[PDB]
Amino acid sequence: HWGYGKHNGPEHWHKDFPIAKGERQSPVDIDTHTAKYDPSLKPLSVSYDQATSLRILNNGHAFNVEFDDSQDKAVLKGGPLDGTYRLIQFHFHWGSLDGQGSEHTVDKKKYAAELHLVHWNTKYGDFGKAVQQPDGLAVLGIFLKVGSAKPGLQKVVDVLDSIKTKGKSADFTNFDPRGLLPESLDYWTYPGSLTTPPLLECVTWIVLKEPISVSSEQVLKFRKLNFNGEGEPEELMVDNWRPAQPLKNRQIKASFK
Ligand SMILES: CCN1CCC[C@H]1CNC(=O)c1cc(S(N)(=O)=O)ccc1OC
Ligand SMILES: [Zn+2]
Repeated sequence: HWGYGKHNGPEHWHKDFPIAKGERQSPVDIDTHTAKYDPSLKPLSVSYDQATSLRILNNGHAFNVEFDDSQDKAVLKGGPLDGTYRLIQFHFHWGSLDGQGSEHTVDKKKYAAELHLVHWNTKYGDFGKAVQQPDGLAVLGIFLKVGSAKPGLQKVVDVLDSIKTKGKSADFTNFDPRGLLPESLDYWTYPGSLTTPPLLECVTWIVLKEPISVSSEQVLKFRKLNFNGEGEPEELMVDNWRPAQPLKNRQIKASFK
C-alpha cells in the first residue's frame, strides 16, 4: 500500500495512480516573482462561524478533524471560486525537522508544516461527486513557522495521544478553526490536485502568504504520532508531505502587490 517511505513513497505512486505524472498535480513551488496579481479576483470569504467539528482521526497518513457538512455553516466563497464550497475536514503535513514538512514551497523555501482546510462545491451535492469534477473542491493552504505557540491549535495537540496509531479516532466537538487562521488573507491560487492518492485533479488551491507560528513543543507532538496500527512496528508519522511538482501549463496568480 502507498505511503511516504523509500519503497512506497511519492516516487512509487505513478504505478497505481498514473495521474501522478498528470497535467495539474500538487503541490507545486510558488515563485513569488513570476506569480502575477490578478485584478479579477473577488475578495475571499472565509465563514467558519457556525462550523461544527465532530471527531479527529489518524488514517495512517495524517490526522484529520472532521466536520458536520450537512448544512452551509462553514463556507468558503469569493477569490477564484465561482460558487460556494462547504468545509468538511482539515489535516496537517509536517516534517521530522523544522526546515521541512510543508508540501508547497515559496521560492523553494520549505516550512515546518502545512495546514489543509478542505471544502467541496455544493452544486455537486456530495463530496464523492465533487471529487470527480475539475472545480470540485477548494483547499485552503496555510504555512506553519516554528516560533510562538498558536493557542487555537493546542486543543488539537492535546487530544493527539488518544489517536496515536492508524485507525484510532476521538471525539472533537466544539473546536473553532478560525484560531488556525493567520491575520492576512493574501493568497496565491492555481488549479491543482489532491496531494495524496487518488491524486484527483479536482482542486482549486488557495495558499495564504502569511504563515502561522506554532511552538516547537506543538509541532513536536505531531511527530509523536504513528503511521502504523496498534501493536505493529512503530513507524513515526513524520515527513508526510509530497514534494513539489511540475507546474507545466499553469500560472500561480496572486491577490495583491
Ligand atoms: C475524512 C474525510 N474524507 C472522506 C471524505 C472527504 C475526505 C477528506 N480528504 C481529502 O479531501 C483529501 C485531501 C487531500 S489534500 N487537499 O491534497 O491534502 C488529499 C487526499 C484526500 O483524500 C484522499
Ligand atoms: Zn493535505
